[PDB]
Amino acid sequence: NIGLMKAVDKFEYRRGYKFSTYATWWIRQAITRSIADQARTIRIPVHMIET
DNA sequence: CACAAATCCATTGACAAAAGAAGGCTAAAAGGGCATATCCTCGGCCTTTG
Repeated sequence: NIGLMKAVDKFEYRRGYKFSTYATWWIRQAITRSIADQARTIRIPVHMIET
């Protein structure tokens, strides 16, 4: 929901794409950073988790 | 009980090192942007089909 608020703040309909097609990016990024930041007890940085 | 050598005491100079104290440099950690739209089961639910 936080990520979706962020995407809603950035949506421009001048292009004509669906809102889903844009906001899905910010939503999935928000959720992924959330899991990578606050899911392990010992916090691994995000790039190391990608590795 | 009187005079000179022997030896604990304290500074000087020079200085090697230990301790920081910064400045610089990476790599590491954080942050940001992204523009087609949208699996399997089960079961209701309704179209079509007879």
